[PDB]
Amino acid sequence: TKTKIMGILNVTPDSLSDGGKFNNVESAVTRVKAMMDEGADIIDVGGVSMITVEEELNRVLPVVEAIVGFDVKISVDTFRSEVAEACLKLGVDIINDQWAGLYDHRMFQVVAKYDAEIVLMHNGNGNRDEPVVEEMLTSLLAQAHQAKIAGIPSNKIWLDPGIGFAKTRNEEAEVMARLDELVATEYPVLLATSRKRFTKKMMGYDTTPVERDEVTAATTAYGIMKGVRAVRVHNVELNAKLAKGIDFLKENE
Repeated sequence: TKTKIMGILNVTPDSLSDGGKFNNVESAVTRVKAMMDEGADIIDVGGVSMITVEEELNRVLPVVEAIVGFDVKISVDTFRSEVAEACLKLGVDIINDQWAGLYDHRMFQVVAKYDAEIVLMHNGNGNRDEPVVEEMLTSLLAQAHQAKIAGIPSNKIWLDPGIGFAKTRNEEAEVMARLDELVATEYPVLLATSRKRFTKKMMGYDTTPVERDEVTAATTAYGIMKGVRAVRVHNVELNAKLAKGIDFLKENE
């Protein structure tokens, strides 16, 4: 099958966001249409990183209602089931839980209640009593089973290694060197390395976030060869074209 291209749609300016016309619904719809033309299969709406549930809904719901009708899957970054359920009622397809359901266990029964997909990202404060790869697998496998208990199929339970979260630069290199072990879980893996600090370490020289798109595409091609089923990137066009060629060559084997 095809490697899914998840485009990043930030409603607020961050350090990896490039050109800034943010928090405009008409501009977001124009950007979503541009991402679809560049080859994006999924639109990932940025979310909270201690506001209330009503405040978090006020952040995402204007953009969600305007883009949910398009021919592209909508993914919302939220880890609280009250926010996810209101988004799922509007027709969003994916809930990107950056806590893998550890913050709100009701997330699993809510996502299954709407026959949707969920992304489980490895996160934490950086502390662990075991090596990072074994601790990441142990955490994600347990949370992936919780969604499985709730009734979500395995092909709809996405696993994100969480590059840039709860890991040192050396620990991220250990995870990126052993992506086959996470793909071996038979859950679809979502690689998220776009313009993060790990891609800056791939450069021998200091760089800006935009200057890291080519090495981000390198992680995409490297990830697809390792068996990942989707990538979360800023540059949709560069990765989608590169993913299309790698998908052709990998299935050719």
